[PDB]
Amino acid sequence: RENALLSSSLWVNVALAGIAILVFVYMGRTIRPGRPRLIWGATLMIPLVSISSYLGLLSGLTVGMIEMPAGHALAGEMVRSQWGRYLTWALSTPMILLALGLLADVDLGSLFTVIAADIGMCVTGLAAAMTTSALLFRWAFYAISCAFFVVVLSALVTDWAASASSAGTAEIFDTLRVLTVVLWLGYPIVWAVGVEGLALVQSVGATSWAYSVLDVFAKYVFAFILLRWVANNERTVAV
Amino acid sequence: RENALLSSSLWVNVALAGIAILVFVYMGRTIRPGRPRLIWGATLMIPLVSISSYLGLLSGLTVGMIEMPAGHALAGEMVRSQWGRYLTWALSTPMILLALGLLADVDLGSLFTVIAADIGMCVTGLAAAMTTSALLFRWAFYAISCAFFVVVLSALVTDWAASASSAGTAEIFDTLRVLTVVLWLGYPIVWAVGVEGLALVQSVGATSWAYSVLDVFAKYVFAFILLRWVANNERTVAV
Amino acid sequence: RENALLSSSLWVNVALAGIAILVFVYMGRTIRPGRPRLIWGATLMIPLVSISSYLGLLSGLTVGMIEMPAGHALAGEMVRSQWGRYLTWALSTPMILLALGLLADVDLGSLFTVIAADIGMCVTGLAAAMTTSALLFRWAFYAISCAFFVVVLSALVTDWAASASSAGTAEIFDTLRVLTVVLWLGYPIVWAVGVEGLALVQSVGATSWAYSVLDVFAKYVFAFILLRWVANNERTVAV
Ligand SMILES: *C/C=C(C)/C=C/C=C(C)/C=C/C1=C(C)CCCC1(C)C
Ligand SMILES: *C/C=C(C)/C=C/C=C(C)/C=C/C1=C(C)CCCC1(C)C
Ligand SMILES: *C/C=C(C)/C=C/C=C(C)/C=C/C1=C(C)CCCC1(C)C
Ligand SMILES: CCCCCCCCCCCCCCCC(=O)O
Ligand SMILES: CCCCCCCCCCCCCCCC(=O)O
Ligand SMILES: CCCCCCCCCCCCCCCC(=O)O
Ligand SMILES: [Cl-]
Ligand SMILES: [Cl-]
Ligand SMILES: [Cl-]
Ligand SMILES: [K+]
Ligand SMILES: [K+]
Ligand SMILES: [K+]
Repeated sequence: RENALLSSSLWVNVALAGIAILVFVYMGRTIRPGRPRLIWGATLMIPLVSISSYLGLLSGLTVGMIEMPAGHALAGEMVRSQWGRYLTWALSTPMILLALGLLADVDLGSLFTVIAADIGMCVTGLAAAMTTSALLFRWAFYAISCAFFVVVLSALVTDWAASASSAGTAEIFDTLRVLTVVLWLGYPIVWAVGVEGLALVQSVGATSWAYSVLDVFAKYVFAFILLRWVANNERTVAV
Repeated sequence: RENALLSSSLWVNVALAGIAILVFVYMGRTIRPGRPRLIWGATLMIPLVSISSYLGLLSGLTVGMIEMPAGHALAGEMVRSQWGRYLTWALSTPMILLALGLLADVDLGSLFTVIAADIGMCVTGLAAAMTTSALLFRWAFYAISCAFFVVVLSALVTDWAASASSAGTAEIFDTLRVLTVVLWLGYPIVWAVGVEGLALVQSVGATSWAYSVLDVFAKYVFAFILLRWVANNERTVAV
Repeated sequence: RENALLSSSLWVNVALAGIAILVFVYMGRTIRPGRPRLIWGATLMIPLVSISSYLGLLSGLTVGMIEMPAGHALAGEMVRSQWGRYLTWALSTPMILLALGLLADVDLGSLFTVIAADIGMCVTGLAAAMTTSALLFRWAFYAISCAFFVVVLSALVTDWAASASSAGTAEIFDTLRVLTVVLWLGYPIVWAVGVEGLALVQSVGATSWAYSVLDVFAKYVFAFILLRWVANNERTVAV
């Protein structure tokens, strides 16, 4: 029993994302034209994409019930699948990467390559959750998704940092890269521990809360820190 | 009664888009290599994406019947939903923005950010039309879509214009930006007045004609004006 | 009878793609930071996207049975449709184009325009295979797809080559462009000769083998040649 546990994890972020959007409009309204202003735009779009994700889940548009396959801890049982989360990450995670790439001033060759890997990660993660014929294919898609994640992590952890040191944004970039790497690693852990994976935690409402908490930090806190710094150091960024 | 009213609004643009494509091949065949030639390519792709959209609708591939929720003027009634229009805009509107960004010579940081917002606009607009559980979620998605539209409009209306003045294309860019802003504003008005929204107009054939007319100007006339100017001023653009 | 013929064409490439990935990690581990390293990343992602495609097909996630329309050689018969192939090309073909564009050092204006056309090609090809109301619309989508393909071919065949000569990569680019043009032309031929098109070949297992063979060369051999050359000429590429 937990329709309320599940629904509260969703409404709470519709409220938080909405508040973040207002706060960010306030914070960036006077930012100078150019690169600084572009990052402000990305910072606004991260919570807007997040609200779309939560509305898809609350409305029922992007949620369905799926039956787990033989071998799964819940084999032959119906599980609620919030596939709308996995689908929407294909738009919000590239926006986070866009914000970070604009900040580090990376060449779009690198930005395009990282967003491509990131989309591969999200598409294969969705496939992992939607696959029901055999347990093997669910984990095979999860593994491929991890492989795409490594490509993204390698870029944060290395190439992109090179670009930041040269744009005069190494310090803020180091803070945001570490926060991103740490929080992003939490999504596949939640997936593997919850109903979709090993089912060590069998509550979909609990797992939904785990993702909602990760979102608050990976998206809203992330974006506030980034936007506050850019507003306070706009000459460096336009430069 | 209006299978004919609806079907004619679709075939008419398959014919017009097809004619535009032939005219554009004729107009741009001799354009010099580089930036001018890239814009010619985008100008060809706008009507090609448009024809795909109309074929999805005419074939039935991207059309379904949906039932309106409690509170809607047509609550508990089946309505034809041309969701293929909303879906295909996710590919054609970025092409229009690409053509305008190549023209204004914007940095791809800005172009990527604007196309990202534009895709958010189109995806949330589709969600608005496909949502059926509650009337509230339909309008919530419509509002978020409007928010993404504002980000795109802000770019036309400001940042991009800066880039154009510096590329030597301010005049043609001012003409095309104004035409785009005006015509693009007509799509959410049609959506809100027609069956999907307030249903002040309850004919799906009429609303389909409203969109078809907007397409002729937003896509075909838009592209002809752009292509004619680039063919006539290719030195400025390659420069 | 041929569940085995069909399934072997899929498992064989899961194995080959997996081997390619290991070989490429080995080959590119020491490549210098920058452009060379980005191409290595794309070279890794081509086979990773390919494995996702084959897992979607083997699991049943991206396969369905469709009934052919009046006038088709198999009118009123159920045909297995591997639509997951067509869908996944929307991610793998842009990666191939990305690798080639990084190699030729093209401006992202051109790269974005070519990937846009390429996605149009893949989306309309999928529509061609998924359309079932009338035979006419299947071929109309196939023709539009061909039109988008011409835009991509024009870029390989011309604009991109200009960029390569200027990056010091003309020779390797000429080899890879020719291999790409030739192998890519084989996909629409297979589509038109097999069950989806004219049905001159009515075995879905045979047609699946035709695509699998094209994939080995268009993706794995392609990527090995590209990666071997970049590892051996990294100074030219970083330069
Ligand atoms: C705003 C949301 C964010 C930052 C979401 C990030 C999500 C991921 C990094 C998901 C990663 C996953 C894997 C690496 C394995 C497959 C399971 C996933 C999709 C949860
Ligand atoms: C070629 C077609 C074009 C130019 C289509 C443009 C469509 C829009 C600007 C749609 C905008 C909408 C909103 C801003 C609110 C939600 C309803 C939409 C999707 C119609
Ligand atoms: C890795 C896979 C590759 C390189 C796939 C390439 C696929 C194409 C070039 C498909 C082309 C097609 C057309 C041009 C007409 C419609 C049928 C298609 C989609 C097979
Ligand atoms: C920043 C550029 C990213 C480009 C990403 C291209 C693919 C986007 C796909 C997004 C699917 C999102 C659908 C969301 C539906 C919902 O949120 O309710
Ligand atoms: C210019 C680059 C844009 C990138 C856009 C990425 C997401 C494209 C999604 C397009 C969906 C279109 C499906 C069309 C089907 C039809 O037209 O019948
Ligand atoms: C290199 C950038 C490309 C951008 C492409 C944007 C649109 C990608 C859509 C990919 C759909 C792939 C779904 C795959 C599912 C599967 O493989 O099982
Ligand atoms: Cl999201
Ligand atoms: Cl369109
Ligand atoms: Cl693929
Ligand atoms: K649902
Ligand atoms: K339909
Ligand atoms: K299936």
